[PDB]
Amino acid sequence: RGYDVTRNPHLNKGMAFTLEERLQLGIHGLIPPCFLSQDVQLLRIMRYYERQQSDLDKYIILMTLQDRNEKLFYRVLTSDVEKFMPIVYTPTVGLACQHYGLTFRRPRGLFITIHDKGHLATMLNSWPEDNIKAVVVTDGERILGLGDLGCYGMGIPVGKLALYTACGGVNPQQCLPVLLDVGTNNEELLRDPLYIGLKHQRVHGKAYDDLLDEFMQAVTDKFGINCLIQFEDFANANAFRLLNKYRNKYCMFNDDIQGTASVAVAGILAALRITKNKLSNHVFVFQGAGEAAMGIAHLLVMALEKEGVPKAEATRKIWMVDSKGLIVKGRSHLNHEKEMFAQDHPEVNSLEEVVRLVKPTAIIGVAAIAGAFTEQILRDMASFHERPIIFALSNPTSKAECTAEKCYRVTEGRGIFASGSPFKSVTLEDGKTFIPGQGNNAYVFPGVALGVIAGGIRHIPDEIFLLTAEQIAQEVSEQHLSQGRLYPPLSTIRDVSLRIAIKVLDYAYKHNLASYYPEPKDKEAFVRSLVYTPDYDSFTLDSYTWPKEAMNVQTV
Amino acid sequence: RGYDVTRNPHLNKGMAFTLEERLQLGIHGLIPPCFLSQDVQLLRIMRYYERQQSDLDKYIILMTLQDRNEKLFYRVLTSDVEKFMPIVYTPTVGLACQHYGLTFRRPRGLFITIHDKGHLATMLNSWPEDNIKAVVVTDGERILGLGDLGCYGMGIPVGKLALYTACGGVNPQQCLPVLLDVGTNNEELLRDPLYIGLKHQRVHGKAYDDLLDEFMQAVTDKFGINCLIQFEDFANANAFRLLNKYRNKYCMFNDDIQGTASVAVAGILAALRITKNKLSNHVFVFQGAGEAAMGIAHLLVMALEKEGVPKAEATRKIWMVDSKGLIVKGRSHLNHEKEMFAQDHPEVNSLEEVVRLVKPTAIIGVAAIAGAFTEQILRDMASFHERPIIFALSNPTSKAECTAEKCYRVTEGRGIFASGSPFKSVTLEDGKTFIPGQGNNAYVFPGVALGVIAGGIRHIPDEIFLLTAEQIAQEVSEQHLSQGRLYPPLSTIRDVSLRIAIKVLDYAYKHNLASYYPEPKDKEAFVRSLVYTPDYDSFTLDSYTWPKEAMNVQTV
Amino acid sequence: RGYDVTRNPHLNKGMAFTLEERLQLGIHGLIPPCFLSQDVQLLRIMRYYERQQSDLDKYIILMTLQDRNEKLFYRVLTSDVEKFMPIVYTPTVGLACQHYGLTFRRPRGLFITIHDKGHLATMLNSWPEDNIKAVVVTDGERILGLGDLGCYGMGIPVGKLALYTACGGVNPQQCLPVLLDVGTNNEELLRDPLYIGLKHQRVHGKAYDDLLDEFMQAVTDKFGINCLIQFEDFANANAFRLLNKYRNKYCMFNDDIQGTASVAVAGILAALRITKNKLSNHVFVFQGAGEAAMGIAHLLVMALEKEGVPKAEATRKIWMVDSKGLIVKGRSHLNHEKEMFAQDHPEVNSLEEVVRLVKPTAIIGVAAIAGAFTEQILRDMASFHERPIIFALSNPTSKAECTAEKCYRVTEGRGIFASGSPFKSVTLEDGKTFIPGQGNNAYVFPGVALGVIAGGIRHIPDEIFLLTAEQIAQEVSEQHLSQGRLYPPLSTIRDVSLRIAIKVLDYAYKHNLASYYPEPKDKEAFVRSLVYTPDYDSFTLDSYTWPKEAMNVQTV
Ligand SMILES: NC(=O)c1ccc[n+]([C@@H]2O[C@H](COP(=O)([O-])OP(=O)(O)OC[C@H]3O[C@@H](n4cnc5c(N)ncnc54)[C@H](OP(=O)(O)O)[C@@H]3O)[C@@H](O)[C@H]2O)c1
Ligand SMILES: NC(=O)c1ccc[n+]([C@@H]2O[C@H](COP(=O)([O-])OP(=O)(O)OC[C@H]3O[C@@H](n4cnc5c(N)ncnc54)[C@H](OP(=O)(O)O)[C@@H]3O)[C@@H](O)[C@H]2O)c1
Ligand SMILES: NC(=O)c1ccc[n+]([C@@H]2O[C@H](COP(=O)([O-])OP(=O)(O)OC[C@H]3O[C@@H](n4cnc5c(N)ncnc54)[C@H](OP(=O)(O)O)[C@@H]3O)[C@@H](O)[C@H]2O)c1
Repeated sequence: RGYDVTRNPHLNKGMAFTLEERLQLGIHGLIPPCFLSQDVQLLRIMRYYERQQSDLDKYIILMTLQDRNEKLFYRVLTSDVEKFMPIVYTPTVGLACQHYGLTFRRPRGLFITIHDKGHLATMLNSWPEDNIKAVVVTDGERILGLGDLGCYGMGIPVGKLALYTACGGVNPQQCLPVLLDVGTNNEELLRDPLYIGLKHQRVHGKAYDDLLDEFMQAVTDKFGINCLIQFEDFANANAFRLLNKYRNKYCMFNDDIQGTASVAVAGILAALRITKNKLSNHVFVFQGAGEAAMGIAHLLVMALEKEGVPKAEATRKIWMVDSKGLIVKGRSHLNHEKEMFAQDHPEVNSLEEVVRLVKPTAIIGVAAIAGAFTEQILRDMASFHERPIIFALSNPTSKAECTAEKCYRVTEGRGIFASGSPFKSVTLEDGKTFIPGQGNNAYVFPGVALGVIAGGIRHIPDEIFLLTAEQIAQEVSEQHLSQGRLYPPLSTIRDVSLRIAIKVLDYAYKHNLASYYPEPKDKEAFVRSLVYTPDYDSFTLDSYTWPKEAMNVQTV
Repeated sequence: RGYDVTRNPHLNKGMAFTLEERLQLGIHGLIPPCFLSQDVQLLRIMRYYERQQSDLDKYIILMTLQDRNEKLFYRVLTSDVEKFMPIVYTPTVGLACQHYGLTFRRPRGLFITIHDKGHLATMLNSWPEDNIKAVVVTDGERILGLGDLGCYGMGIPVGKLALYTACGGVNPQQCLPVLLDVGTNNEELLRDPLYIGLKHQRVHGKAYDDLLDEFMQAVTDKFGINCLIQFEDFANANAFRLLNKYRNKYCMFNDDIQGTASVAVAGILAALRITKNKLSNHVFVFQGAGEAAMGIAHLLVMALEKEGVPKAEATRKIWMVDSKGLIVKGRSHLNHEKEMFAQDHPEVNSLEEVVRLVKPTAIIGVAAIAGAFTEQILRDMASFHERPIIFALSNPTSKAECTAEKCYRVTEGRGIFASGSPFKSVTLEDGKTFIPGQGNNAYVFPGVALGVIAGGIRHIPDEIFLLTAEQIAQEVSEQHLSQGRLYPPLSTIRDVSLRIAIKVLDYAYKHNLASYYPEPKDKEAFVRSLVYTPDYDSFTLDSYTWPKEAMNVQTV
Repeated sequence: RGYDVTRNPHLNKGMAFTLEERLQLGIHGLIPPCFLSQDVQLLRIMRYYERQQSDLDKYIILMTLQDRNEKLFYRVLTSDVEKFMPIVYTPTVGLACQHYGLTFRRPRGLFITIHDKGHLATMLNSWPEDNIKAVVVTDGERILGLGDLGCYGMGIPVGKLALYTACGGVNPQQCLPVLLDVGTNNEELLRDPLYIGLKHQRVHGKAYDDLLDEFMQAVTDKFGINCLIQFEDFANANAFRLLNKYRNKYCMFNDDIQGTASVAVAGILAALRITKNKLSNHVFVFQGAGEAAMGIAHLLVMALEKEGVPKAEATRKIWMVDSKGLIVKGRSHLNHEKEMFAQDHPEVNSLEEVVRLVKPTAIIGVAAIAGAFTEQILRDMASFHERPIIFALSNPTSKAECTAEKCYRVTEGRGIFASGSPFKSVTLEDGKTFIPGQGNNAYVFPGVALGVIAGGIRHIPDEIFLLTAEQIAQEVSEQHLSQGRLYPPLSTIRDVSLRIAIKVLDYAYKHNLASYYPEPKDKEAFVRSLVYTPDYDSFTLDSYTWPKEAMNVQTV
């Protein structure tokens, strides 16, 4: 291999190459003469990492470490995943993508543009690894609420793929981050000279659709029909349209639509363990008719049907509010997606009145509208139903409809709170401590992706996401439930991911969805054999010896 | 690529590289300055080929051409497959393996020994290609009736794999010929200084079984559970034992046992189109209780059961003779394999008396006993039943129980003759011309392997071989049947193979055997897209161009 | 390295790779499981080699062996160089080039055409090895008296380069055979469909000259000014013109012009040890005014001047005959090259009269005119001077002006005979046995090239060829001289080459011609360290170990 094995981040072990490995690889002298363990390398990386002030500097450190030594990169991540998930992925990856071209030093991933239509097979051949299982493609049109970042959005798939491996166990060498650059509508990037992008307006219409059709066709031609393809950060229209288009053709799933739904429903089912009742006797108010809200409502209707509730009566438990009030009889703008959860009721001005009108047991806020949950709302909630459920899922801590402390005070410490952004612990009256859980999509897609890749699941129906939500809800301990924590601690997410994979494996084998033929009897060991570990592999050559009568050199 | 693309027989096009391809590959100057077509290269190879006298020289020419330019090699083969099948495979490959080490110049295939137990994964990693679909492993213990040739037997898988691609359409780059060298019992090779082998007696018992277990495990670990593994030229005991062992664990099949059966039953079903009756009203006498005879009898019993005949009454139509006479009540040596077709009858001395005793409609000779079919036998055959069936399947033309002319004379030109060795046309009384067909295993395994590889069929049950026999029997034209030709002409075998593949594909999709998930609606086009053609691929790089406003170099 | 180290003839050891080497190279399994010595491989090659009938088959065997295992190829050659020099080089290489495209299977060397002018640097980059010392370029215009063979002539440089390594010690990996294809005038090849060539008439004039200028410029740009460039088998006009053009610009030499001269003068100086006199008292008659004759005459004039003879009186000892008679006062066609050795004498009809007119002590026949040396001539020679010298140097044994037996009879066993073609021993009257030596160019260019490459000699003046002739003449033993053997036996040529190299090294260091700076004190050991040996190198990796306190893995 030689000098090339040190420029390969999947093979490069740095100073952890033993002397024997350096001699056998032809890289002796290229490494300093110290032989470290991954622990000492981790200590060096940590000492250099803590010496930064801004989170962008830490992100840059981690990304350079990923380009240098991937096993050490994932050792850093899995070292304390709860502290490195905010850096490698949201929210830090957002400000990273905002200033991508500024700090952009090494290109990561695969950039496929609209002007490449017809030649995507070759561009996929540009990628070094040819055994690819997962593909996180992104469009750049709607990133982390920052909006259209265009080709700057490459940090989002890359970052997300880290969570595939750090959180789940997906072998990072089988993961390919793609960015489909169809232009950008961000005028700030159309004039930015540092914009590493395409610098014209978005190509939309049939050209964009043909580009994505060919992308799916080419990805599955080169890597197989079992290649899991996750769509990430597409526009609402495009997100749902392409989800319904390639839902049943490829192993495609969209985590903004389905991972959000799965984690929200997991939180709701976990709160059911606190309320001590059935999902049937809950009525849900949504504070948005959005991409996340529709997904959460659809998976919630599915969870209600699974409990033995007809489709119409289950839908009649979901009330939504979209910038105008409750979605009602042909009100002013309801497209066919809001028509489904439309209630047959007089029109309501705002959320704060429809909470009183239809007293809900569980309110869910997905609008990125800060302060939408008033003191009035939470007070009347705790008055109507004992132990109400509040889900301020808005991603930016600023945009949260309600904070932990506000909800816990106004509900007199009697409301199950959960959020999308981390609110730390809350102490109140009479020493009631609450640890408001953080509904993180990382609870869903790592284990789901691990199970799909393990079993070669051909398609991801909504039932997989529902049983994933059920498994996540079962992951929470009784002790944690006593503290209002609706989700398992992220320090265990790896195990959680495993326990999801096995489960989504069983389902796929009982519904004839898996393609891995010799169906493993012990699916846990099967999935564990595929969980990528940051531990270093040995690069030494096995030198065995034949008996010294079959290996003798003939001198006749 | 450079100089390395001319030492790769799969990529090397010789002087057929265009000037543009040579400039783009970095090999300009390494090729003489003439630009040929594959036709002119074929003419050169043919002019050099016809200038040899012994068939071993032609075999050496073809094998060197395979090591040089594989697409030209298969162009030579598919140019006239009926004249190059005897050279690349039996019978010429037999005398080639007999004098292998003598003319041995370039090692072909993969040599895995008994002393490599535990390290077969690395030896499989030695093979350049990593996308392997077919694996023809051989043992060397029983080659072409020449007996134990040991490691000299590597010509048999290699040669056979050529028929996978020349006869069928299997991409030769996905084929791996293996030789399991466990030693040899041929004392002639234990002292031959030119023996490229292991030079001790055969390792047998549990060591050999563990070696083969690990071989199957390692082949399917590296290349997948869908890797078709054909066992070839094993000892009778080992052949049947390993066939029944890995029958349902891997995509294994043994062509000496199952391809022989399939082609013999195909001949019988084709002769049914001449006799104009059903298989039920036929009684079969076998002239051997052997590896081929048992297989033919089992597939024939299956074909009878398919026509609506119980298992016992179907078995009661098969009479066998093994060196002692008819297999009867506990006669002297009947192991459990001959017990199945044992008839409850008084013991018979020889075949020539049991033909008179049980007058058969169809006699099959598989004993390599020359002249076993006497004038007496064929005469009384043509007397008992009008239009009898004679199958002198013994492989060496010398060992044939009966010749074409003898059978056609004694049966007064009224007997369907078929043989395993080529007997050319026969003219007789009253201008009756007969073209005695040659039952060749190449009718079976190329199309079966093509369909298995196309559909990723997990296992090969006997029903695939039976429907293959049926398809082969349907391949024969009415005109050819008027001439006593029981098998389709080999000049069409490629198409025949295709028509088998599609068929063995349909079956595999209606019995949930195929693993290729997006089941093709048009299976013919699907299989045709995988049929390897000798035509040269273009090595030029596709150079497209973005619109001249997205590809402009920024000079700010 | 893997599978690629077995397709590289310089690295491929065949079955001589030990088990450890196969495991360390990643080629275990690709080789049969026998471990041979180069002796056993030599035995296999010899057993397969002796089973051919025509010399062309043996040439093809050796050339395939060269393409497979180069160290075994040169082991075969140096095994008995006297029996493989006729096969790899003249005369067999001539009939090989005549039927090149017929048996052409693997392209060898570098084909540079006239239509490549401007891009020869890239074509030189096509060659795998980048450390090239020797370059035998050929034109194809005059090959071995067969005439214009065009691009078929590639066997001549390749073959000749074998003699660089088998006879001398030149590392074959540093040798590059080139063919400059400027077309061909052979109408037989312009219509031959198997002609691997350019198929138009020769490009001549300034285009050809610019092509060769750029060839020299590009070869020395890529490989250095020290790259020895031997011109071989050019047309007489082109041969001499380009020799005088690039004589002092590059390390160029032409062996048809200068190697012929060196070996002929070596024979003459050796015969001086039999005549027991000085070169000054010899008068020489040449039977040709040709490319070889002019060179021999010029080097002979130089040898006479070295003995203390003025230029004019030395030239006045050379008499030549060219198809018209003695070259005399402005006779009919004398170009400026024949003007030099023109004698001021009445015109003579034929050679047989000018031998009587000017009675010579030494006659040299270079005209390819069979029988030019009559019984009359040799008789009057032995009558005029006691112990005369006859040099029937014509290359084809058919074209020899005189045979060994004829000369030895007519001279009553008193004439030093030497020829260019092998005449075996001669017994005569009174048991006088003579071993007529064969003046072979292989006595000259291997050792000269070895010394030039060793010392990096910048230019090859005629003095190097003269001292080479002197060393060759000193190589002959007194015992061999008693038998009329003028040249050392070829079984010692390797040592001879060494003894020439060292000598041509000393000269180059005492005339400031060598470029190897740290001038070796022991030049013999220096040249021996560069003599390529067919012995196999070890491919194992050296695995040393640091003290077990500097190599311990830090776990802090
Ligand atoms: N796991 C997680 O924690 C997670 C995951 C994903 C998203 N989220 C959060 O959830 C939110 C979902 O947004 P999205 O991008 O999926 O959907 P979106 O496309 O942003 O749609 C937002 C919806 O909210 C409605 N809305 C806007 N202003 C409102 C107001 N003042 N009162 C009531 N409703 C209002 C809008 O209705 P109109 O149709 O009238 O505009 C719109 O349909 C995001 O802001 C994100 O922060 C959390
Ligand atoms: N496609 C084809 O055309 C094709 C394919 C494969 C094979 N073949 C031919 O068919 C033959 C099958 O041989 P195999 O290797 O498969 O089986 P095998 O192991 O050679 O067994 C041969 C059987 O014939 C019996 N036998 C021996 N001598 C006999 C005699 N004088 N009279 C009657 N029976 C006798 C033996 O019975 P015991 O048990 O008493 O020894 C033995 O069981 C081969 O010789 C081959 O030439 C043709
Ligand atoms: N080491 C060796 O043993 C060695 C090496 C090289 C060559 N040779 C032999 O030496 C010969 C040299 O030929 P070359 O190619 O170097 O020169 P060339 O170009 O073949 O010239 C041959 C010369 O011989 C003259 N000639 C032709 N016919 C004649 C006749 N009937 N009587 C007298 N002279 C005649 C011609 O003179 P015009 O000018 O009047 O035509 C011509 O100049 C070759 O044939 C070759 O066989 C031997």
